Amino acid sequence: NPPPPETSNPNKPKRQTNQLQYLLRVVLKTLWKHQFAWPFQQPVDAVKLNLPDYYKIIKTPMDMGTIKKRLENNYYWNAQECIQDFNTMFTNCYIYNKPGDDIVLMAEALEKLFLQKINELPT
Ligand SMILES: Cc1ccc(-n2c(C)nnc2-c2ccc3c(c2)N(C2CC2)[C@H](C)C(=O)N3C)cc1
Repeated sequence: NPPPPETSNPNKPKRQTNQLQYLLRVVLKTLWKHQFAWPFQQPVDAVKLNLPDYYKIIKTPMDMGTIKKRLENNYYWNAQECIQDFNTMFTNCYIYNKPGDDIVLMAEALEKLFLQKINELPT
């Protein structure tokens, strides 16, 4: 297991926009409670999974636990950076696995909900 993505960076400019507040309070916390959220609530544990291949394939890992900590630390400058982290998490899953795999069906259900929730954001 490599070190998880950084969730604090002080040479980084921080913002709390209305959109970022919404991404934490509404978007992430709704996804967090989805029945299929749990594989995505923390980094892939390759050691537990006995998947020495995973981090040899996925070079920019991302998960909702990391995103949640970033949002709580005001890590992001704008909502687009946070949405990009969500999109990296989903894309990683689609890259490493194959269409129709169980974990892909879970990611697809979360992404459907994610896209529903971010279709309209605060002003
Ligand atoms: C369907 C399913 C769902 C979760 C697990 N699992 C258990 C247990 N403990 N940790 C997990 C778990 C958590 C996240 C992922 C995966 C398994 N898969 C595996 C499965 C390919 C790959 C590595 C992937 O891209 N992601 C996002 C194992 C199977």
